[PDB]
Amino acid sequence: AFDFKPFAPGYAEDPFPAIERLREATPIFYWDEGRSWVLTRYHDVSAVFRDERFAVSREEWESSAEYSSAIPELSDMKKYGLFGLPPEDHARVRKLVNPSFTSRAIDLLRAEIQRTVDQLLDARSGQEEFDVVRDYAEGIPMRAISALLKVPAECDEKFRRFGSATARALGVGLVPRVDEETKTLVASVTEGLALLHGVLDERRRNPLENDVLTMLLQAEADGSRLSTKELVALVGAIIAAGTDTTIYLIAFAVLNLLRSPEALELVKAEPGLMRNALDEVLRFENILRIGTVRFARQDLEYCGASIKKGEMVFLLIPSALRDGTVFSRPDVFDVRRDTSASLAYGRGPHVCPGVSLARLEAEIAVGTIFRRFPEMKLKETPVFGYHPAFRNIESLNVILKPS
Ligand code: HEM
Ligand SMILES: C/C1=C/C[C@@H](/C(C)=C/c2csc(C)n2)OC(=O)C[C@H](O)C(C)(C)C(=O)[C@H](C)[C@@H](O)[C@@H](C)CCC1
Repeated sequence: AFDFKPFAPGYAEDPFPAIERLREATPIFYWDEGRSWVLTRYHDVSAVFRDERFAVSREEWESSAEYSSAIPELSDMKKYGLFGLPPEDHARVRKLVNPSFTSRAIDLLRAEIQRTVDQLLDARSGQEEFDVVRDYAEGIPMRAISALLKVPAECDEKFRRFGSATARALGVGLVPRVDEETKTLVASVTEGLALLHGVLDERRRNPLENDVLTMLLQAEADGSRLSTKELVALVGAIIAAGTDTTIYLIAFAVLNLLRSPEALELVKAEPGLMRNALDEVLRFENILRIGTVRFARQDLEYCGASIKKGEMVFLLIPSALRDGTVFSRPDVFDVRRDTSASLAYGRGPHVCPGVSLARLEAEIAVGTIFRRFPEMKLKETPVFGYHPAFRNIESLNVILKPS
């Protein structure tokens, strides 16, 4: 049950020695600063995802009151968003939007994503320094979500800001060390919600064929299928959930291929392996700092612990995914392995709706960059930060065509 310090300097860069220590010594421990139990092993993590004794709604938490008062601008999003809705409401909302996120539906986005990837590399690949985060990955995910929502590129920076702020603001009162000023967070959240109201009112005015937002609006207008608050919360969550995560995937992919020349040469030789490799990036080195949370609906015993009702539980994803009893050679980056058991996109009713979008964006972004600059080399050690949810890479400086 030893030493868990996920905000220590060095942890985001390389958390694996620390959490192997934890995982090898115990399946469960109490994280005093996080005020919650932490589960360290694959099977325990996997099960809790599907186990209905554990809720997602933060309203089940013993500290619900404190959490709901924090960032009142986000109260609606917390009550009516995908995490807060009761299971039958959650199923309903998911049944509605899931069709818009399949591989086939998101395939339409392919040309716009490639165009964005093309102009980012055109506009900045000429200087000495190329920052894979600042100059590349950062400009991609919002373009994608905005194409899916049919929002003009001029609004991209406002929504990205909103997405990233919202993801952090939702941590305030929930997770220990949100690394930003409230007033700044709150302003980006406010402005973003305003922008969103305008996007939605325009779409109701000018509804479109084969369009996610119009479909959601048309469901809201007809007999009870989606409330206005559910709808707004849903679009807001999609923007916030899909912004930073994908930035980190793309960056961690490039990093991990630069670090493993063998893996890269394999993906060069069989471009069809790119999809598996991107899944193995998340498996071998998951972008999450700690993981995700659940809340005990009732007192119960679990892996030798007496968990009380309302107590929070963290699933230590990056640990579970190095669990040697499920993955062979868990500590090797192997782009040929079977990655089916990866929990990186969740399991159960709350399984990530954006998985096909994240994979498409990253295949295009990571594929393109290595095809057009095959001899790319890391110019320096990646700089990591203190995002409360993510092992966030702030910069990843490389040399595209090295002398
Ligand atoms: C590689 C990037 C991504 C990762 C690793 C990821 C991971 C996850 C995970 C693990 C969950 C479940 C969390 C839990 O059960 O507590 C989830 C839920 C979610 N993800 Fe993703 N996601 C990613 C990208 C995206 C994108 C691009 C979108 C765009 C819409 C998205 C939208 C969502 C939403 C809305 C939920 C809530 C689902 C629900 O509660 O029903 N994600 N994601
Ligand atoms: C990868 C990941 C992204 C989901 C995204 C988010 C805010 C989703 C969502 C749906 S409805 C709603 C209000 N939000 O959530 C995030 O990007 C970060 C979370 O907002 C905060 C609350 C900061 C966290 O640390 C949590 C515990 C985070 O690590 C878990 C939830 C991450 C796995 C899911």
